[PDB]
Amino acid sequence: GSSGSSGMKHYEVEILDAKTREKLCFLDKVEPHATIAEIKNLFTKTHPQWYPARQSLRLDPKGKSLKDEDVLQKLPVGTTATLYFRDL
Repeated sequence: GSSGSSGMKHYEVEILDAKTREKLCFLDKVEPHATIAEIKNLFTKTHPQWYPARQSLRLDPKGKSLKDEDVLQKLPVGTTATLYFRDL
């Protein structure tokens, strides 16, 4: 049933691969004002061994590398943002 439930209006960011486009990490608790830079930090939480200096995010698999400047609210995306990872 329902028996009461807490609703979170957080952002949904599914970090997929730029090759196999396979779900690597799902952050449904990201802030809108959070800058790309912060995004990286998160992914690190779970996997500390993986540093940001590597994790390469890109709005598209055939575009360019994203920059902190960009924001989950400034980007040409909505509540559900999609980022592509690229092995360095």
